[PDB]
Amino acid sequence: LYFQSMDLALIPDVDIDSDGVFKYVLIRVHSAESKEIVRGYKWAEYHADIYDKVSGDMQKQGCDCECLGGGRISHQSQDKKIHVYGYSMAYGPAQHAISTEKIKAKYPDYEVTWAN
Repeated sequence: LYFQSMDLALIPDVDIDSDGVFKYVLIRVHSAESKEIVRGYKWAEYHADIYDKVSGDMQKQGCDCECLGGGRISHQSQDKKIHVYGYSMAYGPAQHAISTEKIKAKYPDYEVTWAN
């Protein structure tokens, strides 16, 4: 038979928390046909905690993941500013320019900035 792969269109490009500073990762999801997604959550003690949660979820849907890097996101809803910066020891620094491309697409009325 043939196996129907997850439509990546239905995987949110961005899922981040609000009003505060938190770890994030940039993940490549394979159908597996691939795209980069931003995931960042206040509950995560480590970047690896985010990647483990996300890649587990993806694996449930038959997708495979690669972590491309991480850092931090500062989300200020009051000021409609999102800043993406920093690094991950486990995964290296993400190319925050990619992350911000995603973020800006979802929060187009925000000032979306990066460093590096």
